[PDB]
Amino acid sequence: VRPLNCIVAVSQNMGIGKNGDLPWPPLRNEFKYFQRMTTTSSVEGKQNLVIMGRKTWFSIPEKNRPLKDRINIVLSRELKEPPRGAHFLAKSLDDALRLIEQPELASKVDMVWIVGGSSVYQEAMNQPGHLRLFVTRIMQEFESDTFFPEIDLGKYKLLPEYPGVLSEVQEEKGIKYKFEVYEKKD
Ligand SMILES: NC(=O)C1=CN([C@@H]2O[C@H](COP(=O)(O)OP(=O)(O)OC[C@H]3O[C@@H](n4cnc5c(N)ncnc54)[C@H](OP(=O)(O)O)[C@@H]3O)[C@@H](O)[C@H]2O)C=CC1
Ligand SMILES: COc1cc(Cc2cnc(N)nc2N)cc(C#CCCCC(=O)O)c1OC
Repeated sequence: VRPLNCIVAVSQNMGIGKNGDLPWPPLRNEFKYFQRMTTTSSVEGKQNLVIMGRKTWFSIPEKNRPLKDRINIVLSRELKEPPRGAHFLAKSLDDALRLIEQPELASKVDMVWIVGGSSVYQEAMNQPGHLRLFVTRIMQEFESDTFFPEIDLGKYKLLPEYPGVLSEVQEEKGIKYKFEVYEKKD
């Protein structure tokens, strides 16, 4: 509940999102991994929590909203009420982070996942604490309108291995990709 786990999928050119959706065609096997990692809590009775920007939320198909079996928090400085389906609405990441650490929530929340928005990824990476970056390396370039922040190898260490994560290269619809995990302890 204290460590922040960012999860993303980026192309070679750090591509992320395009015109409101993903820059590449639907990679259903990649969604499976995103789903398993953000959804699997390490304790029964507790649900993992996902935090995302207002655009990421509405970019997700309505039929897949909210992200089931996960507590959904949306960040927005303009909405006044949580969008239909969302569990909580926060006006800043700080407010979200403080909320999650409340006793009333620490009882039913396990892992915390950051799943959407370039700015959200940025601010999450720009703060003290224990940080982990779960990055899916899409080994191919795609025209993008949004990107992922650079990863400082002097600050983040590439973990040689992580429990539950396979390191072999994968492929779907002719597109190869692999899962990586970086860590910043502070
Ligand atoms: N390749 C991948 O893994 C992923 C790609 N994407 C994609 O990224 C693109 C969208 O990118 P991006 O524009 O960055 O999306 P975001 O979802 O981060 O949209 C930003 C909006 O969200 C809110 N927000 C973000 N940070 C904060 C904060 N600190 N406090 C308050 N509100 C905040 C604001 O809401 P408002 O304007 O309402 O105030 C702001 O305009 C799309 O194509 C999308 O699909 C998304 C997730 C994963
Ligand atoms: C709007 O673009 C998207 C971004 C995301 C976020 C996303 C994808 N991949 C990684 N590695 N990280 C993310 N945060 C997810 C989806 C979707 C879906 C389906 C199944 C979900 C479940 O968990 O139940 C998505 O839609 C396409």
